Amino acid sequence: SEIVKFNPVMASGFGAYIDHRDFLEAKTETIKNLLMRQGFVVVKNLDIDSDTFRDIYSAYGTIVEDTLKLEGEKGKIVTGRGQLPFHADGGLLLSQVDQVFLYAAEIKNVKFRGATTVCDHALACQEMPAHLLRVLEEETFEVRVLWFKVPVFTDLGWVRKMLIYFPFDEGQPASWEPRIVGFTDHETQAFFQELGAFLKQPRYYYKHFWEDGDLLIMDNRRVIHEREEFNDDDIVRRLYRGQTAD
Amino acid sequence: SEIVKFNPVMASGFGAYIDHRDFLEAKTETIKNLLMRQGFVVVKNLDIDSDTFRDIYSAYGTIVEDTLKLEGEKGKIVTGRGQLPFHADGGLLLSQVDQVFLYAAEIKNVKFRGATTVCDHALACQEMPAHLLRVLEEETFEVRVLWFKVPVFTDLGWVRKMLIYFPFDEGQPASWEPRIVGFTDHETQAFFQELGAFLKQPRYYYKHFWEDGDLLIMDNRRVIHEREEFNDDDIVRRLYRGQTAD
Amino acid sequence: SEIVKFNPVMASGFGAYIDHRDFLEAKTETIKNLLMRQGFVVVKNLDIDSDTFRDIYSAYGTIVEYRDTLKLEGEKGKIVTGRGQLPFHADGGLLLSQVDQVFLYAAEIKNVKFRGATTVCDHALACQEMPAHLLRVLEEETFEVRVLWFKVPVFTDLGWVRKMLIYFPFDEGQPASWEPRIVGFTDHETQAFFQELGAFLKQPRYYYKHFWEDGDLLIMDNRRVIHEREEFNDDDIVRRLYRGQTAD
Amino acid sequence: SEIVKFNPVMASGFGAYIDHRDFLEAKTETIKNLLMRQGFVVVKNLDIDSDTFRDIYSAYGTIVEYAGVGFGYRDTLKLEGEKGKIVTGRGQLPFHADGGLLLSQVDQVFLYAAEIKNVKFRGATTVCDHALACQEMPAHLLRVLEEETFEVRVLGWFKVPVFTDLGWVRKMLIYFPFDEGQPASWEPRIVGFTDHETQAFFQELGAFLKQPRYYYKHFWEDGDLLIMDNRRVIHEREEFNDDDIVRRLYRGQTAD
Amino acid sequence: SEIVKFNPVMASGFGAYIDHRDFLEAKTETIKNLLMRQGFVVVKNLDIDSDTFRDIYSAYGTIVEYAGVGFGYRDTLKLEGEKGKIVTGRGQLPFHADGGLLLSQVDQVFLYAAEIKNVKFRGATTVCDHALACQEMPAHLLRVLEEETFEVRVLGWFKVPVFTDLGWVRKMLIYFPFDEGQPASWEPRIVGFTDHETQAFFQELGAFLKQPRYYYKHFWEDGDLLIMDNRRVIHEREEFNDDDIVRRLYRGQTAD
Amino acid sequence: SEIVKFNPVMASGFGAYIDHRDFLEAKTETIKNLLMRQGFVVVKNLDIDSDTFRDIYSAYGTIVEYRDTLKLEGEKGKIVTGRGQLPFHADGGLLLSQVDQVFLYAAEIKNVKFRGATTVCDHALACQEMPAHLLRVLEEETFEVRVLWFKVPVFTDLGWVRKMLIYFPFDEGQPASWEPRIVGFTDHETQAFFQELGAFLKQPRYYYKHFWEDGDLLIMDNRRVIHEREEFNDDDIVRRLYRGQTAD
Ligand SMILES: CC(=O)N1CCC[C@H]1C(=O)O
Ligand SMILES: CC(=O)N1CCC[C@H]1C(=O)O
Ligand SMILES: CC(=O)N1CCC[C@H]1C(=O)O
Ligand SMILES: CC(=O)N1CCC[C@H]1C(=O)O
Ligand SMILES: O=C(O)CCC(=O)C(=O)O
Ligand SMILES: O=C(O)CCC(=O)C(=O)O
Ligand SMILES: O=C(O)CCC(=O)C(=O)O
Ligand SMILES: O=C(O)CCC(=O)C(=O)O
Ligand SMILES: O=C(O)CCC(=O)C(=O)O
Ligand SMILES: O=C(O)CCC(=O)C(=O)O
Ligand SMILES: [Fe+3]
Ligand SMILES: [Fe+3]
Ligand SMILES: [Fe+3]
Ligand SMILES: [Fe+3]
Ligand SMILES: [Fe+3]
Ligand SMILES: [Fe+3]
Repeated sequence: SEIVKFNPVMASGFGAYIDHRDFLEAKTETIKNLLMRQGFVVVKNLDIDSDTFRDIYSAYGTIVEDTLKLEGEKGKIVTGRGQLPFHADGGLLLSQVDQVFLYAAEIKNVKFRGATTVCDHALACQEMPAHLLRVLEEETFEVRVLWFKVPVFTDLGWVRKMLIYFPFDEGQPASWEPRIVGFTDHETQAFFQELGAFLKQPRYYYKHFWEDGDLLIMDNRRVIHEREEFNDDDIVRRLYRGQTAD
Repeated sequence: SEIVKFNPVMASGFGAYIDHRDFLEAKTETIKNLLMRQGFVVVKNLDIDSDTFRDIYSAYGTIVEDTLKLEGEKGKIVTGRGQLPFHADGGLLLSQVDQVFLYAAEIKNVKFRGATTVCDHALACQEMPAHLLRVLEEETFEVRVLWFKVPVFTDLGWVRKMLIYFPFDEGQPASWEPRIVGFTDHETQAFFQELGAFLKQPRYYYKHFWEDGDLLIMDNRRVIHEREEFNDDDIVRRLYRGQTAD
Repeated sequence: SEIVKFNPVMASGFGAYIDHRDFLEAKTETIKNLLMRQGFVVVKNLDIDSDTFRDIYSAYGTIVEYRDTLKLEGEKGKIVTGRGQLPFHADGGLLLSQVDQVFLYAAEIKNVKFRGATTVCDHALACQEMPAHLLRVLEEETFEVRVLWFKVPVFTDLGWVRKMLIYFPFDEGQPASWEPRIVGFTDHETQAFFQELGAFLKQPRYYYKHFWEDGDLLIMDNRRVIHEREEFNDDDIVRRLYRGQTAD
Repeated sequence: SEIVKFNPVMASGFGAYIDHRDFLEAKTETIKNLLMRQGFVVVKNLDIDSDTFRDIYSAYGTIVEYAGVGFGYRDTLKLEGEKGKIVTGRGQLPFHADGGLLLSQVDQVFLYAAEIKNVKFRGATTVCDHALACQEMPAHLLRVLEEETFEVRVLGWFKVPVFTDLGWVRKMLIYFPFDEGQPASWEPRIVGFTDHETQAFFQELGAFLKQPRYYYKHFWEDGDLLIMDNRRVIHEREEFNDDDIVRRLYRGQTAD
Repeated sequence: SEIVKFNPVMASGFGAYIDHRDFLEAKTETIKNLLMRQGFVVVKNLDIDSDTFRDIYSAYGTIVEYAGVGFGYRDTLKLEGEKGKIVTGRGQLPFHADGGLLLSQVDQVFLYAAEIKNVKFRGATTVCDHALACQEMPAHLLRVLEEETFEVRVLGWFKVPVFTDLGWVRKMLIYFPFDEGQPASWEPRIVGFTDHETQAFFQELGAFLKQPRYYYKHFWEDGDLLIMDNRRVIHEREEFNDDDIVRRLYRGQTAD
Repeated sequence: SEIVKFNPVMASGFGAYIDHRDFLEAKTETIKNLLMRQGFVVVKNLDIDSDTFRDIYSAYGTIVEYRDTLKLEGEKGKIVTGRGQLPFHADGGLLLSQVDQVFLYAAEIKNVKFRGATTVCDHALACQEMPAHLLRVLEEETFEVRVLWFKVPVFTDLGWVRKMLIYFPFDEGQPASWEPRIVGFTDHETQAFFQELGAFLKQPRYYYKHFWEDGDLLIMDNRRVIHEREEFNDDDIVRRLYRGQTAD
């Protein structure tokens, strides 16, 4: 049972900053293990190509289809230039995703836009006002792709894996749209605005501003994530994405 | 994915008090799941016999040998009347134990002795002074039965499962004896006294005083536990113990 | 002196969730005592009519009238009994009537899941922790109210608590039953004070939102907390509450 | 409602240090009210005599006489460290609240320092925030306090109700065992607990109650006034068994 | 070493409220020392004139003159809400620290209230505990402050070093953008950041810095004295654009 | 003005773990600055001799002498250079010598894993949070020391910190190099004050224990922290430290 050296990202002890030499010396299982309790791994100054990226992520499990190039294409949604709001990977196409990997191939002209952000949902659900948690636990959430049930919590024991799909902000091209059964439009919009503000408080929320060579690894059962908008044509933001499951 | 109603035991949110009707209505997997994150389940006023006890615990996995009667026998250690200090189940006989169940068959003349106590090791290891954690992570711990290595941490991802065997207090009949390699007798005694006091602080530590019909369930990977002495001949303290693993 | 079993509502330990059987088996004095230090009591799954509701509340003291039980049913073209917001207040400072305990029971709730909340604020904890420039206004300045001008004292030292009597301004678009002013403050200043104080008191440490379901009973100790009703201006909503008020 | 200026004594916001001039200008009702939520009031540099002390304390309610009936004469108890005594003696008075129930209840306790010499780290009067302590204690300690019968005898056994629910607080009455070597006027027991259990309970509870979050130690100086709301706190006197110590306090008690 | 009595302003223990008599009896060095760790000193009910104000502040170091050189005459700046001006005007002064570097550095800033009328909730001078805020902020905000080049122009671009490490504190110099509608004497930019990014950064940082844990608002009354250790805090003036408001402060600056 | 990368040692954010390469690449002024607000710096995995150690420390100011580098090697029948406890203190108040920075380097450590620690106390945080009856003695009472009687002031207001000079009593059985007393206090009272204050300062919030390994460098800002050496009275122990002291 090996140990990797790390520093916490959040003040709560969640998250893991890992030095690139330490990351590469470490076995796949050590990082895979650490991700379950830390939710996310941040590695800076890693110099790899797309093939080496594939070799790193494919050791963590079976690949969920292989590498998605998120390069900010004008006219697209997921591989486009706008917001991708709070979600977990996999549950809209109904494939299990355990680990999500994001590598920065090229970042130019962007310093305070285009963040990938990460939320500690288990701590947030534990600390949130009773009225927010009640809706999440007892109500039926449905999603349509731009109507089917997406279960909010799936009890894996060690965590209640969260699957949720937030509404896109006004003015951002929407890839999905949520609804809550028995809730009106006014109510669902209010709920998400309020839950969203709770989840974005700095105790649970990490914003990653990308740089060349960054690697962001997320345990898809332990956190939910978001992309912030980067709708300025001068921005080059090319990320590579890999996805594994067991 | 079902939900059981519960209240936290500790101020930190750890532990689960579950009402006996709620416990019995709940599926085995719901309780098994909750134990992974809550460490322990406390149920009061349950009226079962030893056969029903067996039927409840055996649904959680394969039985580790079947039911041990801990009835306070004068002349014995584990089934005796004195202290059993901080330990996890299974690692001295080298059998995997995932869940430990304790049911109070009969408690008479005891109100502030004979506690089974439970420690939140993952929170404690996270918050403990660096000098205590360093010994636990880097040094070799050995145990002899009254010399072999017992690994302190076994990384399961969701938790670092702890296996440790504290020294018995002076005057208590010892079933095991620990040692730390490269540490003298003075050092090892000092280490355990200091770590023991850290672990027994109320943020991480729950003491259960037994009553007829209590059921204590422990996830053996998430917590370590102890029995406090009950060396008064007037005390009747009969517990039934079951152990499961997957 | 007996004990009811309860769970706290707030992370601070304020509030009391009480099981319906535990509530009904408890003596009146036991709940009435609990309310002084816990502020509010939430009971779910009760199935009582208006007479039984009256029997429960009237045992806590002398009935304060408006005419005992007020039916808040969301009647259109009305205020208190209307469909809009009732901003932060304590009961009984507009009429000169002492109100110690306020009782709210849900007789019928339909088509509403995230609107029409009755909310509750732990004002003693909030006043103890608020920035000094907000507290200073509350403690030393004169607050007046017009019923839609008279002095309403913010604090009344009862010892165990400084009872709060305050009447917040209604949001724009919500029909006002009252209107506050602070003497020596301009209209800009009063609006800014209340907006900032409102946001402070709405922080989750001090603030509980109760979304109503059939059979819920909310009891508030009126000296210990202040409260608010959020708007429910959708015509599909049925929200019928029974209201009782007591004092000694 | 009138307001007095004060600073909190505890980090939790409990307690009230009040400047002497602010205390003297204050109405009796202002301090009496504050005491309910702050538990205790500490005033330094008050130069009063026993008559003036009496006029200050007697305004707060009916005088509870110290203890074939009473006529209002036994008002001010002089705790002057008299050898051969307990309450007015020189040893420890462990955790308790004053008075009893019904007519012998005490709401406010007043302690003024007439003369203190040769003592800098013994003889403290200490004060415990019991309501916050009971809210935060491990449940195994709280359960004993809430569900068991505590009995006391004078140095035959009588029940002392731990909690009396006044609503605003659960008024506490408890009598901790005197430490070994200290002369005892009382002895506690818990029904159904053995001597070992009771000794262990009180030791652990004591340690919990003495944590700085809930506990204030008052080291006496001439002119100090310590007022306690007896329903809100419990208190203790630490030992002063050194013959060179002069420690004379005046004690006053009131109730409504 | 001499000690002054004070109460903390913030819940974190930062800030110092000092009674006027205690301040007046205090040696200059006692307050100057306290200011380094408490950031700011608040004194109420001081009835002094501008000459006496000058004698108080000039004892703390060398007078920094307000701003073809200086001869010690431009000492006390009268901020009297003069229309058509910015610093001595009636609008917002957003987050900044006084002075600059080297010879134009300021260690202590003094603000005394000569006359305040018709204002109860506008025109505050506000104060931010930047060292605690920088220690607790999300790392994405701290990284910008630590690694990017901040430039400012007067209303051509010049670099303002965010942190100057004095050891005991990282002395902060920053100039936040004036809010829309408020007359600006300065404009910031961040090198390599766009206008959108810079606007978004300052908005988020501003909100973080204005949280009550780090932020104190001072609403002025006649006789108030606000002293700031300029290396330890940053400050702001909120707008007072109402013609009925009289708000006249005297400003003094010193350095070692 | 440059930046060294560091991690805090304490949960409060006090202390600085600095990687050996980062330490050696940093300017002296950068570490010296960091020490004022962080109290202490811990560097592991250095491999330097005594001359290099001297070069590193002497750049921080004027060398304070005892004779520059003190070899603390555990010589028997000695005190400071001995094998026993050195209780809580700051350097340089027994001789009248200003000491700003103290440097400790591990040249050789054998057979010791849980003894002989150099411990460090965050006294400014501790004094800000201590019970008022402990602080009162420290602030208003006269403390005297006998070197094995003269006044040593507890606090010296430097502005940024109140520098602490205090000399705790040695535990029974440990050879005393000094002896404290408080004027106006009896022997019972002084012993009780220190035992209770010692336990307060040893709480994990304020207290770090450094167990020594070959190549460790511990630097302390002597105005900002106080320190202690715990006993190492086992004859099998090799514990050889180099010690440097600077001031301005
Ligand atoms: C890969 C993945 O699972 N994605 C892409 C973004 C949203 C989410 C989805 O299911 O659409
Ligand atoms: C069942 C079990 O695993 N036990 C019994 C007590 C100690 C531990 C052991 O391995 O000895
Ligand atoms: C005044 C009072 O009630 N006293 C005196 C000391 C303890 C307590 C008692 O013995 O009852
Ligand atoms: C005194 C001082 O340095 N001032 C005046 C206002 C802002 C700042 C400046 O403009 O530099
Ligand atoms: O581009 C990003 O920052 C994240 C995209 C993402 O979340 C996804 O592809 O699932
Ligand atoms: O008897 C008890 O309280 C616990 C015994 C125990 O821990 C065991 O048998 O493993
Ligand atoms: O929520 C409600 O409708 C009750 C609000 C209220 O305060 C009242 O009617 O006086
Ligand atoms: O002497 C004291 O310190 C207080 C004595 C006391 O508590 C009492 O008489 O009840
Ligand atoms: O007028 C104020 O409130 C302070 C003005 C100020 O900060 C300045 O002149 O630097
Ligand atoms: O830990 C050590 O040996 C150094 C202790 C010390 O303070 C000294 O030698 O002055
Ligand atoms: Fe995604
Ligand atoms: Fe066991
Ligand atoms: Fe109301
Ligand atoms: Fe007493
Ligand atoms: Fe300024
Ligand atoms: Fe030393």
